[PDB]
Amino acid sequence: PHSHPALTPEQKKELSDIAHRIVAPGKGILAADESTGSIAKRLQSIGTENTEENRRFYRQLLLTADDRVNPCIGGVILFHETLYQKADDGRPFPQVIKSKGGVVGIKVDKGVVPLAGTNGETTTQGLDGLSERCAQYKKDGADFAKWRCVLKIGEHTPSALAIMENANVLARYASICQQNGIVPIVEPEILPDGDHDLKRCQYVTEKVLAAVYKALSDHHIYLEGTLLMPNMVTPGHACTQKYSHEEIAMATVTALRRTVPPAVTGVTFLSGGQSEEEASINLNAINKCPLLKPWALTFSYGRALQASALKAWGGKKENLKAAQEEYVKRALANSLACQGKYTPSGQAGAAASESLFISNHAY
Amino acid sequence: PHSHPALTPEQKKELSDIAHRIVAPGKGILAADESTGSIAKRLQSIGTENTEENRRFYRQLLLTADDRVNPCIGGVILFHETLYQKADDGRPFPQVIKSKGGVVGIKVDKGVVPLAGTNGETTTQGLDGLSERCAQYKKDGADFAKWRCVLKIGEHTPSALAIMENANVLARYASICQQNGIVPIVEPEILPDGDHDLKRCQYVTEKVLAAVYKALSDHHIYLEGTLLMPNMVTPGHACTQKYSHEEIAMATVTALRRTVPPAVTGVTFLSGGQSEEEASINLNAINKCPLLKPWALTFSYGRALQASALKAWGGKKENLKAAQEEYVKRALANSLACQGKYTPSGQAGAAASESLFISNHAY
Amino acid sequence: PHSHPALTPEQKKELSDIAHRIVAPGKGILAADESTGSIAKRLQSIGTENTEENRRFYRQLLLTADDRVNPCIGGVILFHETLYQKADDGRPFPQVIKSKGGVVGIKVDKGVVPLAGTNGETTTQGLDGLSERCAQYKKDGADFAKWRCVLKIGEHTPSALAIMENANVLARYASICQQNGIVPIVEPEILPDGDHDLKRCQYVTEKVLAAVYKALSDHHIYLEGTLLMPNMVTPGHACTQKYSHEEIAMATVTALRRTVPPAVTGVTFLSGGQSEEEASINLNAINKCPLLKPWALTFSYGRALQASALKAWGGKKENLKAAQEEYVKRALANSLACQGKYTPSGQAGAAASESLFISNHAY
Amino acid sequence: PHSHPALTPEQKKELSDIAHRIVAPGKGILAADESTGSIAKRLQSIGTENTEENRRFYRQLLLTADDRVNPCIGGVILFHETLYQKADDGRPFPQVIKSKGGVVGIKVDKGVVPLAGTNGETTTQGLDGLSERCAQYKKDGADFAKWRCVLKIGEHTPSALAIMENANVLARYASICQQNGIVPIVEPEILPDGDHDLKRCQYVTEKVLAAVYKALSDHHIYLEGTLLMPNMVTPGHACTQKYSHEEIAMATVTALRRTVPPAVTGVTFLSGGQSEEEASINLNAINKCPLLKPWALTFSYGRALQASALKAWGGKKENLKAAQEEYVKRALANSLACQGKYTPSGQAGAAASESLFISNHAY
Repeated sequence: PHSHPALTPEQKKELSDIAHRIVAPGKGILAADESTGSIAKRLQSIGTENTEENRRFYRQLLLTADDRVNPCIGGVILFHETLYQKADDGRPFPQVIKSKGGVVGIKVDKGVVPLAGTNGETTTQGLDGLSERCAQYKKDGADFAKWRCVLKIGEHTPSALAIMENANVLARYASICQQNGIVPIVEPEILPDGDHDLKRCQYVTEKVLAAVYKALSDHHIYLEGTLLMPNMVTPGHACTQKYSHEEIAMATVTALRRTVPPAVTGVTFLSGGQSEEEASINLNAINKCPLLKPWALTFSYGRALQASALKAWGGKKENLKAAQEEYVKRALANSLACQGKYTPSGQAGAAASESLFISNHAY
Repeated sequence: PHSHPALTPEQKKELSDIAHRIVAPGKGILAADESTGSIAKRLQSIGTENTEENRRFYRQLLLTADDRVNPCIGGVILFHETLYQKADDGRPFPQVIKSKGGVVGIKVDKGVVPLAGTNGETTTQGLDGLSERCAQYKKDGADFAKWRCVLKIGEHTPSALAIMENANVLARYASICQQNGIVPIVEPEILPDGDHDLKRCQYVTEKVLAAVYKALSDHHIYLEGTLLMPNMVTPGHACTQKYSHEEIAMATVTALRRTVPPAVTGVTFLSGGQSEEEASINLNAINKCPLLKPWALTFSYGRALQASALKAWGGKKENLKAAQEEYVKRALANSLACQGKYTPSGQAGAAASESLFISNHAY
Repeated sequence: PHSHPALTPEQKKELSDIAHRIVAPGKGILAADESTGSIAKRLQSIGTENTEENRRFYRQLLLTADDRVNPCIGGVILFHETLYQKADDGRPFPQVIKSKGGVVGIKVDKGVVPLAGTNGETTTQGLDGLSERCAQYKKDGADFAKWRCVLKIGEHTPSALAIMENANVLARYASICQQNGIVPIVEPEILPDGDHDLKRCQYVTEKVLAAVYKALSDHHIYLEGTLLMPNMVTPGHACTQKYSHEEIAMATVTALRRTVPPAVTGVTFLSGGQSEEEASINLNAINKCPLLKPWALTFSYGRALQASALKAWGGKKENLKAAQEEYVKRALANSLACQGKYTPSGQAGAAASESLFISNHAY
Repeated sequence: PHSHPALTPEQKKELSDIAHRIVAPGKGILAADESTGSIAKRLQSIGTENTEENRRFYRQLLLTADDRVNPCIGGVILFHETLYQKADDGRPFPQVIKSKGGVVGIKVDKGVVPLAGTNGETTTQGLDGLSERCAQYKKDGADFAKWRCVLKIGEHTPSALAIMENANVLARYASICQQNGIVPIVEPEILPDGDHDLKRCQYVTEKVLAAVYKALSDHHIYLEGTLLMPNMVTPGHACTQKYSHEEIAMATVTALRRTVPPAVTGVTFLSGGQSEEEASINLNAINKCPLLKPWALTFSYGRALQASALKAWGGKKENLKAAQEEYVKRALANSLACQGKYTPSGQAGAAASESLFISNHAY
C-alpha cells in the first residue's frame, strides 16, 4: 500500500516520448528480428545460403529502401547480429534506421521453453543478465525492445499456469527494460493454429490480456512507456466457419477495449500467418471500426512487410531495387491502413463503408 | 480456456442501454440511498425526527423537484424503503423518477463487516439471496444497483487480503446483478481519512482498481453493462500539503487511464467528504483534463447534491420550495461540470483556453 | 508483512481443544444436518410424511441410541431446526448430545448458487449475518460448524474460477466462525459424478485442496482450530475401471499428504455415494495406509451411518430399538475403521451394501 | 482440471530415492557452494589470496575429511568450479563425495537482482538454459541442486510482489530440475537482518512458505522429490527481546507445521548468521520439539560447518589436520542434533526421555 517509485519523472518522460515516436500517426514497425534459425526457412525458400553476408545484405535491402518508407516506419526491430552490422557505405544499421526517422528496437528474449505438466505449452526465457544487456543495447542505439511469449488455443489450452507464467515473465522483462531507458513491447502471441472459431479467439484473447495487465500492475510497470504487440482476434487457421474483415475488426477492437487500459500508448499488431494483403485489410478495418479506441492501432509486421520483397530479391544482388519496391509498397499500404485510409484495389477514396449497421453485443 | 457465455446478446444490449442512459451527456446520479441508520444523523443535524414519514417527505422533496433537473439526472439510487414509497399524489417514487427521465437504482449491499486478522479493515456482505432480490427489484422498477466496499489508507492498509476480498465480492455482486437485468455500479471507496498525500492516494487507487478489473474479468463480467463509482484521487483530509483542482484532476484521470478498460461505460464519482462546490469544481476539472478519457466522467453524489437542501428544509414543510431550489442549483452545477462547462457564474463561460504548465510525467 | 493477530492464545486454545475432542481416537462425526428439503425424499422412501414431528422423532432415534455409541461419536452436526428441538424427556437435543460425550455442530451455509459464465458450476452462500448467527449458536450449545462447497469433475470443470471462488468463500466462513469460538469444518466436496478414473480424481483433489489451504492462509485461519471434510479419492461413479480399497486408500492419503498442512487437526471424510459397508472398509484401508499421516483420519458420515437405521425404522414407533440397533452397528464399525481395526464378518445387512449414490441433478 | 503428467513413475521414484538418501536419519548437508565473490571475504579474513588453487585446496580439505563424517553427511552442495576440480590424487571431487556415501549437489542460481518499484527487494535469476545445465550436471555426477531466493523483513517488506515473484521463480527452477532427474532444494531465505521479534519472523515465514507451496502446486512440482531449505524462525539480529532455544524451536516447528505438506521429504535448515554452536543447539531443540513433524528436520549448513575449520586452516597447507578436525567436530555435532541427541558441552549425557510440552497456543 506504499509507493517506492520505480521511475523518476525524467525516466517516465523518456519512455513515453520513445513509445509515442514509434506509433506516431501513419507509422508502424518493421519486425526484422528473425534469428539465424528463424530466417533459415525464409532464405531456403528462395534457394539462398544462410550466411552472415546474405543476412546482412537482406537486412540492408530493407533498411536502406528509399525515403518513401520514412513516414511509414516509426520503428524497426532488429536481431542482435544485425544491430552490430553495417551497410555497404560503412554506416551501422542503427544509424541507417535513425537517419530515416526510425526508432531502433532489439529483440531480447532467448526463445520459448516447455512448461512441464502441460499439453505442449511454453513460457519464454531470457531474463538472465537482461539489465546489463539492455544498458549496452541502449548505448549502442536501441530505444525499445521486444519479447515474445506464445500461447496456443487447444482442447485444454491456454492453461491457468501458462497464462499466469507468461504474463509474469512479460512483466519481469518490461520492468528491467524500463530501468534502462528501453521501451518494452509486450508480445503475448496467441497462435492462430487450430479449428477454433472467432468467438473462442476473442474469449482467450480477453482472458490473456487481462492477465497481462494485472501482472504489469503487480510489477509496477509504467504503461505509457510500453507498447502491446498482440495477435488480431481471428478465427483459427483451420476454422470451418468463415468471417468478414469487419467481424474480425469488431472482435479485435472489442477484446482490446475490454482489457487494455487507455494509458497504453499503442497497439502494434503482429501479422501471424496472414498474407500481406490480408494483414493490411484487417488493420484498415480495425481502424475504421466505429468504437472508441484510445490507443494507436498500427502494425508490427514481419512477413506481411517482407514476403514479396524476399521473393523479388531471390538472393540475387541484381534484384535489389525490385525487392525494395515490394517492401515500399507494403509499407505504404500499411501506413494508410493504420489511419483507416487503405483501399486494396484502388487508392482514390473508392471504399465507402458501413454505419448504423451491426450490433456490437454479439461480441 | 472455453467460453460458457454468461449473457445472451439481448441481455448484453439491455444492460449496455441502461448503463448508457444513466451517464448520457450532462447527466449524473443522485445518491439518495441512505439507510435509516445512515440518514438518522443527517436528520438530527436539522432537529427532525427520524420517522418513515419524514424520510418519505424528504425523498419526495428531492425526487419531485421541478423539470429543470430532468436533463441533469440520469439515475437515482434509492434505499429499499424508498423504492416502495409513494408521492403525495399516490405515484410510486420509481414512476416519479422515470417520468422525469431518470433510471431507478437500488442499493443492495448489507453493509461492511470486519476482516479478522487485519488492522481494522472490512469487506462487505449482502450476497445471500441477492439474485432473488434483484429479480424482485427489477420487477418493481429498478434497472441498476449499487454496492459499497470500503478501503482505508494507513500504515499497513489497504492490505493484500482486503484488496483481493473486496474486489472478489464486488465481482460476485456484479455477476448476480447482470443475470437479472440489473446494471451493477461497482463502488470501491478508498476513504480520504488520514494525512497521506496526493501521490499516495493515486498509488493506492491504481492498485485497487487493477484488482477490481482483474476480478471482474475472472468472474466474466460484461464491462459495457457496468459503471464504476470511485473516490476522486485527493490528498488525505489531514494532509498539510495543498493541491490545485488541476492537480486533483490530473491524478484522478491518470489513475483511471492506467486501470479502467475503455469498455467501461462510465465513471460516476462519489463526493466523499467534499463540499458541494468543491465536488462540482473538481468534477469540472476532471472533465477539462487534457488527457484522453474513453468513458463518461460524471457524478454519483449524495451530500454534494443534498447538503444545502437538507439545511434549507430544516424539517419544516413551509420550506419545501427553498429546499428544492438548493437541490436544483447543485443538479444544474454538476450537469455542467460533467461536461467541463461549469463556471462559478450562472451558466456563463467561453474562457476555455489558458492551460499550459503541468507535466503528466510527474504523475 | 505485519501480523494483526486474529486470535488470542486463549481463543486459539479453545478452538484447538474443541477440534481435538471431535476427532479424538476412535471417534467420528454423525452428519445429521439435512435440511427439510434434503430429508424430505428419504422420508418418502419409507412412506413417512415430512413433518416437524417426524423429523424430530427420527433425529431423537439417532441421538438417543444406547451408550455403546458414546466412544464412537465425537461430534454431531445438526440442522438449525433440530438444534432447537427437544427429546421426549424435555431435554434439548444439544444437551442430549453433550450428555453422551459429543460435541454439538451446526450447519451454517445457505446452499449452492450458480456461477454465471461456467458450465453448471456453483459457489455457496451464507455469509450474511453469519457472525451474529455463530454467536447465538455458540450460546445455544454449538461448538463447531459445517459449510458445504460443491465441485464437479468434467471436461472443463472444476474451472479456475470455481476453485478460487469456493476456496475464498470457505475461508471467509472459517474466519467468521473462529471469531465466535466455533471450529469450522471446511467441506470442499468434489462430487463422484462422472466416468473419470482414480488418477483424475486424485489430480483434481490435489489442486482443489492446495487452493483451499492457500485461501485459508490468505485469510489468516488458525488451522489447528479447523477440520477438513473432503471426498475420499475414488474413481467416478460411472468409471468402468476397477480399483482395490488399498488403491483408493493410497490415492486418498497421497492427495492429502501433498496438500494438507500437519497443523490441521483432523480430516473427517464424507461418504459421498458409498454404501455403509464400503465407506467403512475404505476408511479402514485409509487408516492402514503405510504412509505418515499427521492428522486424525475419521468419518463425517450422514447416509453411511443412517441407511440401515432409516429402513429398519420404516416410520413406525414400534421399530425404534431395531432402527437404533442398526445405527449403533454402523457407529461401532466406523469407530474401528478410524483406528484401522475394522474387519467385516458375520455380517452386515443387504441395506449396508447398496450404493447410496444419487446423481447431482441441477440438470 | 486435466492432468498431463510432468513425470513418469520411474522419474518420480528416482527423485524420491535421491531426496530420501540426502536426509536419511542422522545426515545433513554441507553447503560448500560459495562463488568466487562469495568466498572472497572469508579468505580475506584469514589473509589468503582468492585463487582457484587455494579454493580447490580448501574444498579438498573439507571433502577429504576422515571417515567419521560419512554417517553425518548425506549431501554436499558444490559451486560450479568445484564440481569439475580434482583432489591431489586425481580423483574428481564428485567421486570423493560419493565414495564417502554423500550425494553430490550443485548450486544453479545466478544470484539476486533488484525488483524495481520495491524498497530494496530482490528476486533471483538463473533460469536461462537451466535445463541443459541440469542435464550436463546430472551426467557429471550431481543428483540435486540449490537455488537461493532472499526476502527481508522491514517496514514494508516482504511485499506482495516479492513473495509472489520469488515463489514463482522457485517453482520454475524446481520444475526444470525435476525434468532432468535433479532433486531441487527450494531455498526461500528470510534474512535475520533487523530488530523484528520472534512472532514477526514466524508470521512472515508462514506467509512466505504458504506462497512457496501454492506456487509449487501451480507448477506441478512433485514434493516427495524436493527438499526445503528455510531459515529457522528467530528474532532479528538487532532484536532486544531475548528468547530460549525451546522458543525458537517451537516457533520454527509451528511455522513449518502450518505450511509444509507432509509429502515434502525433508527440511534442511540454512544456518544464516548463527554461530556453529548456536545452529547445532537450535537444530537439536527443533528435533526435541514435542509436536508431530512428518519430515526430516536437519541441516544444510555453510558457515555453521566451516567457521572453525577455515580459521584453523589459515590458508596454510601445514594446518590441514587441525582444520579438518574442526569440521569433523561440527559434522558430528549436527548429526546428533538432527537426532535430538546433542548436548552443548563435552562428554556425558544421553538421559533424555523427553518432549511432550506445556505451551503451544502462544505461537
